[PDB]
Amino acid sequence: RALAAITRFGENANNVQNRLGLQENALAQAGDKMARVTELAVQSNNSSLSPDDRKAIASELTALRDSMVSLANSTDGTGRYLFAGTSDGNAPFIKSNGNVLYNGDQTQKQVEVAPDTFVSDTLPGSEIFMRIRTGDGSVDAHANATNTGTGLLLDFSRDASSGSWNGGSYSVQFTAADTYEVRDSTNALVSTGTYKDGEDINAAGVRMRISGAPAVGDSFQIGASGTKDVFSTIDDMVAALNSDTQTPTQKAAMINTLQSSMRDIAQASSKMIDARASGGAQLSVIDNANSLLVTLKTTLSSIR
Repeated sequence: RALAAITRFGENANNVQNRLGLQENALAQAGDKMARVTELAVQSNNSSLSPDDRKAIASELTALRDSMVSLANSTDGTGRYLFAGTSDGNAPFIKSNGNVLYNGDQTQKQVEVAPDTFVSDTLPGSEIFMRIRTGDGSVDAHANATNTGTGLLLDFSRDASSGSWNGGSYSVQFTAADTYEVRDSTNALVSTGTYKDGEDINAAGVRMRISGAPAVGDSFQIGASGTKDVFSTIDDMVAALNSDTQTPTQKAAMINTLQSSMRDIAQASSKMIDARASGGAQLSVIDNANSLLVTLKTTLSSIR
């Protein structure tokens, strides 16, 4: 009846080991797909491309989003889902009204591979594909959707220039061609200043940089980064590339949208890379287990 326990520990160890190896490969391939998304997006800014060419790129991006879903729905060949957390009974990523939703859970199983010896199972898919910070990872900013001018959001960050950031959201709004106001989340007046094309705008511990010609009333929001799933980000690029771009206004809006999506993809690339690297020591410990060494624990290590 000790055979029963050894078998159970053995099978547990083999299962987690297989899953962890499949996770590592899946994160590598997600890396590659993200790198391909990044290249397609850079190319889509190219001013020589036609609307039709932009559409073909959008079509490739759609295919990449679809293959990222299949990857997110990888199985471990006992037929259990890799990225569902502990609810590894049904497909964790589902298409629903154009969004990809996560049906798995938030728990990374602690697999007991020997008495009081635990190995961390695969990450919940929420931690890989869904909970990806936006912007630069702590602040996010966008050109407002209703903007009528040609103001391009070039970059942004926390910045010690204007002092210290309180985590709050702000709005940079043009009141003349060469004048703007910054307002806080209650619409109170924080600062005003003179607009210079490509010069930093510093208020309340954050900075953004704008080029082109914002129209009167055009605004730019900035605030703490939230999270956005990888599928939505690819999706937004696809919808941006399908946009009409006949006027300077429409071109700026698409560029602003592409460029924001690209910042988010960079965050998505980093997550995959950072996630993969966070798992390597657990795989190395298992692989090198014999090099690193009579109880249940030692009898198990002597077989594997």
